[PDB]
Amino acid sequence: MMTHEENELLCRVEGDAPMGRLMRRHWTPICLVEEVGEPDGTPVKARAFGEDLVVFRDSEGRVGVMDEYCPHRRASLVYGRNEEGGLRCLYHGWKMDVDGNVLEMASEPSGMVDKVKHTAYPTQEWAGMVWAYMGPKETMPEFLPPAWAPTADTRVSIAKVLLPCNWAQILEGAIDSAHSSSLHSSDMRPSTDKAPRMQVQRTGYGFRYAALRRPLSNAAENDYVRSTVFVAPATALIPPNNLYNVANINVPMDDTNTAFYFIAWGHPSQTPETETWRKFLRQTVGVDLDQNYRPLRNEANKFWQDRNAMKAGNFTGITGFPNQDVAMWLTMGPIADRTHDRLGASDLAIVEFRKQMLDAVKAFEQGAPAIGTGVEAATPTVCSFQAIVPKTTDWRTYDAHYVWL
Amino acid sequence: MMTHEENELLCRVEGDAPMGRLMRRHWTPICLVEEVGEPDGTPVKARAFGEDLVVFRDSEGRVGVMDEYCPHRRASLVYGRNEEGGLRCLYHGWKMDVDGNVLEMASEPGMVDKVKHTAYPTQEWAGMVWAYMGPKETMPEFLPPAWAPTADTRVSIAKVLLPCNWAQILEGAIDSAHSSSLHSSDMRPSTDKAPRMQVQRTGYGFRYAALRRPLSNAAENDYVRSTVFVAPATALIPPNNLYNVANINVPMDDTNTAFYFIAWGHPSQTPETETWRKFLRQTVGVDLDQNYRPLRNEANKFWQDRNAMKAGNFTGITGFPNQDVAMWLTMGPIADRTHDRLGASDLAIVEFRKQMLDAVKAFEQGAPAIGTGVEAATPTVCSFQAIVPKTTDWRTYDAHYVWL
Amino acid sequence: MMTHEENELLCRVEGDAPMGRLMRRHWTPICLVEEVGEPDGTPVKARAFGEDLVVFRDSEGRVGVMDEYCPHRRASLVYGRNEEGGLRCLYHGWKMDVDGNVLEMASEPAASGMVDKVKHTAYPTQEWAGMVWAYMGPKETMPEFLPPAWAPTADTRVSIAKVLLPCNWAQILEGAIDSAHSSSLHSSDMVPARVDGAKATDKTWLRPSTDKAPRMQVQRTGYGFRYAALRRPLSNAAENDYVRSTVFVAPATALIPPNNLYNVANINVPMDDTNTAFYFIAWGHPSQTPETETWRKFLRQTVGVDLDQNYRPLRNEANKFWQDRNAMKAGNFTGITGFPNQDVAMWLTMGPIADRTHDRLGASDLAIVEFRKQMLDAVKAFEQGAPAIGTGVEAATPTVCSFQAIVPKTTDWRTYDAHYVWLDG
Amino acid sequence: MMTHEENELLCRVEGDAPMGRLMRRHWTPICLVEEVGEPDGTPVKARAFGEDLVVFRDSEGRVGVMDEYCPHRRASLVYGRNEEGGLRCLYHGWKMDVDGNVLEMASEPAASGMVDKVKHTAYPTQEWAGMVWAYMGPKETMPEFLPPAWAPTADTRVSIAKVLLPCNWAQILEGAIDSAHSSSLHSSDMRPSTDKAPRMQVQRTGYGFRYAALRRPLSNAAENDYVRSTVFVAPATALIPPNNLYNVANINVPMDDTNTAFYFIAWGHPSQTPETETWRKFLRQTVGVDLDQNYRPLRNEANKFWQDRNAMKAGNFTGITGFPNQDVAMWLTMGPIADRTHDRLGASDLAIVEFRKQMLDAVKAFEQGAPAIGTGVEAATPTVCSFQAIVPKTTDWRTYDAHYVWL
Ligand SMILES: O=C(O)c1ccc(C(=O)O)cc1
Ligand code: FES
Ligand code: FES
Ligand code: FES
Ligand code: FES
Ligand SMILES: [Fe+2]
Ligand SMILES: [Fe+2]
Ligand SMILES: [Fe+2]
Ligand SMILES: [Fe+2]
Repeated sequence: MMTHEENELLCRVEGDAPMGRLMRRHWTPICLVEEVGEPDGTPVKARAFGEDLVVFRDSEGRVGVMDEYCPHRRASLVYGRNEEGGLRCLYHGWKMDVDGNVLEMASEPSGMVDKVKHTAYPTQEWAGMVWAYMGPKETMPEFLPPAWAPTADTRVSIAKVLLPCNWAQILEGAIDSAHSSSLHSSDMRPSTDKAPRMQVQRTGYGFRYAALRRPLSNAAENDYVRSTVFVAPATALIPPNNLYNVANINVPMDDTNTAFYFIAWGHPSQTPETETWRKFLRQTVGVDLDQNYRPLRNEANKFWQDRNAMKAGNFTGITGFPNQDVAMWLTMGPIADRTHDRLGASDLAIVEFRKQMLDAVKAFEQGAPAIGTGVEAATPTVCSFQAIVPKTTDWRTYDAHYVWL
Repeated sequence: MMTHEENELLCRVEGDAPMGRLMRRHWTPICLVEEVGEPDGTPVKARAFGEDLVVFRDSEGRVGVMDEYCPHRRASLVYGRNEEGGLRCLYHGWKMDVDGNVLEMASEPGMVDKVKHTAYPTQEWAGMVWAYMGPKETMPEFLPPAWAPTADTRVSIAKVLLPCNWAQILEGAIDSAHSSSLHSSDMRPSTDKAPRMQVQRTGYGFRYAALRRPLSNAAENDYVRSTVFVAPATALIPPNNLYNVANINVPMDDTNTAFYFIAWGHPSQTPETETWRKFLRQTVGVDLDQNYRPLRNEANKFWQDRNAMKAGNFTGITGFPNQDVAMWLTMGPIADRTHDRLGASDLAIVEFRKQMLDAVKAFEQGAPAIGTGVEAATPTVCSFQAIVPKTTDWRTYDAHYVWL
Repeated sequence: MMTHEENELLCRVEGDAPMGRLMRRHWTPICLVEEVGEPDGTPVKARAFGEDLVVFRDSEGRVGVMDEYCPHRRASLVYGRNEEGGLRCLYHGWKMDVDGNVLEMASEPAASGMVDKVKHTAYPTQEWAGMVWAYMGPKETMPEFLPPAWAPTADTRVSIAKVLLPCNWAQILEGAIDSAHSSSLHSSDMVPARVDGAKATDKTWLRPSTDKAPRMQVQRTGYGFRYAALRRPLSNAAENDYVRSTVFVAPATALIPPNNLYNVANINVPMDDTNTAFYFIAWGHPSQTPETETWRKFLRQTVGVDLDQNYRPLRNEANKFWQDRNAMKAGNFTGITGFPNQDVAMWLTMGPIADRTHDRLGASDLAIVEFRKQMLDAVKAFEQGAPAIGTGVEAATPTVCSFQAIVPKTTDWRTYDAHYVWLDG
Repeated sequence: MMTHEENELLCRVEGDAPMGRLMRRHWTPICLVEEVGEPDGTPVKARAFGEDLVVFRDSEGRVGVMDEYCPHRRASLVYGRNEEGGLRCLYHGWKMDVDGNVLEMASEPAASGMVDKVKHTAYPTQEWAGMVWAYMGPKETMPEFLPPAWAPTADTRVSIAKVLLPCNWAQILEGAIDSAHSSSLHSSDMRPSTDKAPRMQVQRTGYGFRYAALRRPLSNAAENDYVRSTVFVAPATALIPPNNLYNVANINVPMDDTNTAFYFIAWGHPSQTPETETWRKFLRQTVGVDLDQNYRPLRNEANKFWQDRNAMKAGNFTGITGFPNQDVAMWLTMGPIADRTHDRLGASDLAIVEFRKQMLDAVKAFEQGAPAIGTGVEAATPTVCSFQAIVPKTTDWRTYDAHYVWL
């Protein structure tokens, strides 16, 4: 059981909310590189921890991420002119650089120019995404390759969808092996075991766990191990396939919205391209998603669930495996009332995720280094994996690296 | 630097909100005359200071302005039948006249005489239906507004129902700095984009100048553009060589506003309604919907053309008012002035800020609300623009409104 | 100078039109292998040479291509039930197989020989290079299915963009044998640089020249012709020529100059006199060639954004192919997006069948004039017993191929010994 | 086998076509009563045999049917003012009455004798079982209007579904007189049998032909057959084997060479026969869901008649909903005039062959001065009906004494 209290604590990220402050202790993806386009390109809107952000790429190709509302009278910078090494607001011609310095003010003589600085965040570009450090400046750590993007020879293919529900349930969905055998029946293996035994192993960055199913052959002394990795506060590394690995990173746009990024990543000639990935997942922009990466599926059209399809044997009658997830997640409401839950042994990873985060948030709201920073970070040596193993090797012992070649 | 409380005091108008009661002391435009139509024409729904209203023209051709909801069981009168000197509710057949007197009650037999429905005194003028919405015994006699001398003048109005609070919209009216950037590609013999700002308080608001350096002779000359603020939310805008310009805003509620943009002057030099609308791109059925709501909106980024912008045009948006609309709206439903960062160009905005708070505070504690009485403006108050010698004061400049 | 006759002859394929009969001597791409889907999958409608076709994959996973209309009372088969080794009509239960045998008639007392006497027009089908092919010539004129010049064998990635263009085939192909246009029409797409090839990243194809007026040369051959466009390069055009060799494989295949990583082809299949299946292909090594979806997004021939369910283009004359007039003021040359979409806007506005009578060609057009002579010759010879052009021992194969290079002026482009871009080659 | 010539003759009805002249000898449904509305009600466009038509009910409530273009300068009368006992053209105010008399010309000093001088093409009309009928053949060949075989008298409920179909009339009737199809196409809708292969018989009459479909009954198959009897009343009526509670009827009127108005009727005792709206919902031929304002269907070739491919994989045979639409799909996809020349028929089409032969003869006969099939002494009467029962093979089905389902 959790309390309406702890639900609030684990879930809210807007404003003062602890989990928010804690989260901003990490680098965050603000948006996709493909959105910001060429030098001097169209400014893009984005949103993290309930703060509206412009992202533009100035003429020097530097990417800037700032408070959307211009420092003068609070008009939007998204309508601005990106040229000549700066974003210039439409109303009264103030022009900020990616750093947030105001280079000019077409309407003003004195020296207000030097002495006004606009909320701008240090940015970093990696693995097809635009990252920003959204917590206190002199706490920003240097940028390390995240677990699912070792270095820049790796192919990283991103699906992005802006989902209208709180982040926590979207992740709870990722560390739940039981469900692929149920939701993803008709989509997703050497085993037909529907009830996996679950084992956890706490770590410095989050945790590891295993789904132990009875394999199709020699269920006698063999186990089929599928092992997911939760990297706090909002990453999951999903059990890989024959050829590439799969990761989920979720960025809370606010209390009830979350940017959801589902990644394929491996050796470039074993890994799908971006546009292939999305077609598979049915998150293709303009067929599946609007121009903002908002799903055309929703409660109204019952996520295009096809009832005939279902009677024909197709399990969910919803096409694209994440869309199937979406259907479930979003019907749990804005913020899922964990208060009303009725968990079983299958939700072991889930109960770890709540315990761990509730832990690392109160701790943090009290002066502990926030879970997963400093000496402790996960790196590209931690990774999910799936194999068949003897019942007599520990799965934690298994010496797996991320799939490649 | 303003407090949150002041912004709330300056800005709110629904219910008892002081700025509300203050405004209701002036005559207020409720809607356009075009909307009301012929005698016995279709009822119009309109909204002022967070109160819903019917407007209908009866058989005699009297226009009324009443509470939208029937005095029986609060059904919408907008659905009623406007005929034979009354508006009759569909439901039970009660029939009010423009004055709010209940003439009949189809479904009942001395009640018909002793029930009044809220109606306000009304006046047509300059193509608008005006009402008085303050206490009945405070109603002035209707004087011409400073932008409609008498109705041999041509008054061509664009209306747009903007979904944001009233004040930020006027704030944009009194801001001569903005057109030097925003209306970069629409707007004058100068390119001084940073003009010295001068102000002069009055009994009815303020006059103010914007002192640009002219294309030639900015040794002993200033190009001066002067703008007049009539409280509570009216602004006389520097005219051009042919006709003058005015903006009056009526708060619909705390987060919405009727925005009337007016060209005015002599009928042979002032453009016609539809020409105006087409110019400012505020045409019903292309730029706006049947209720004068803009089809442009944040969802569609006001139809900004990003290529147009790479091709020289500053804003990418078409129709100088919509480029205004973009800014006003993006600041949010009520602009949080708390978080502002004003400069020398915003001197005019500050004056309004400061004057109106004085006025509302003064009024709240029982002063006559600013603009009433002896203190009124009338047609001789006006904006102007000319090249003025540096050795003359502009407050001195003796200018009347463009005509012939 | 061409004549109303010669045009009609060159262009029409419906009916007993010879250019039709000639064409049917080749294997024809009927539709995309992706359209037919799974065994017992929904049946696809298609159209070649003025004939309606059902294509389906049976329960054994065989692909049949047949006449669309049911042998019985001519109802559409595309509505029928594909199951248990056949396609069955909804009306009277007749069930054909991939071959054209009516294996059942549910209405008809099977106590008579009605079922074995009825044969329904089908064609021998083949699957290859991501496409379903059929032989729509006379039955025992059918050659063993040879690897096409742009799909060597099956270790090769082949990414296809399909677009059903609503004009005649011949203008579309004329488009592919025309190096001059790319320097005018595809100004803002094939942007000149200090390179040697034309990489991209959905960035741009490059090209080491800015010469818009290339010297043209031709070489007739058994299967059609090759030609070269000779551009002065940016650097040392003294004794160097940037060669770009396009190959025409008759009747309607264009081998287009490769870039750095992969090769480019075009194959057009006339649906009828005034419409044309246009397939535009990237092909080469699996790890250097774009995946299907990636290709389409670059070309803006994505189904459900650029094209509709049936691979028909959403851009048309009405919407002026989405011509962004602003973009044109701001620099982008055509103001239309996805470079084959630029081609289309032209080909289309020349009308259902270009009236080649009123043309006014230059030395830019030398390659097109070459296609016009050849095809009119080969069709005339064919109408008089001559083995249809590019069949038998005379066919192209995977050793014919386009190429680009800077070559010294004192080598003959015909002499250059090139192979299709692979990984090293 | 049939010939391009004959097909033409069977099918075309516009202009001078012989099948046109023959058809114009019978009373014709022009459109539903439900359309012409109250007196002074909005004028209705309609189209029979390639002639455009205005229908309107005047102040007295008489229903006129006229040529659509105003007699003056040929503007549409469908835009006209229907009041004060006349339809008045909007242009120059010429006003006609149902009978095609011009009562005034609002811009002419009509005080003399070129206001009566002008009649306007207008046909005699009758209201009956939900339908405005007109006789559009030559004046003096009009037979006094006898009750058709599916509406015995106006104490019957007659529930109609109308559908404007974009193909020639003939393939739409062929569809009605073809029992072979109900046990294949309508397999998941449509009986004490599972037999799909039934021995047909045909008997010609003066009005058309009767025939019997014979299925072996699910039980006692040795000396009993389940008889389904359909009656073709020419030119394009079909009486279709009834059910337990009501009878069925198809009449098709050619709008022209490549379109038909398809009227499909439920009829019987008022308390055993569906209401209009029920029928339409059952057949999915409801105006405003399935059909547009003009009874034109929203399912078409472009949207594959809403064929649900999954539903089919699920085992519902056609994956099209409402059994008439299963039919439409087939008929249309054959194309505007089925080229009967590429037909390859079998035993199951025995009836359709009868239809072909009869009509081809009856029109060559008509063209050479014989009476038009099933007119005068020859006509069908409400004594003619479709029937189905289980009968011994030792009664002649032709002889069976069945009457129309009622109670
Ligand atoms: O038909 C086409 O789309 C096409 C033809 C030629 C070339 C070229 O030679 O670069 C490119 C594209
Ligand atoms: S508000 Fe952005 S410059 Fe004035
Ligand atoms: S509420 Fe309007 S009369 Fe009853
Ligand atoms: S037409 Fe296909 S079986 Fe009757
Ligand atoms: S055409 Fe009808 S009256 Fe002139
Ligand atoms: Fe999932
Ligand atoms: Fe403005
Ligand atoms: Fe091209
Ligand atoms: Fe049927």
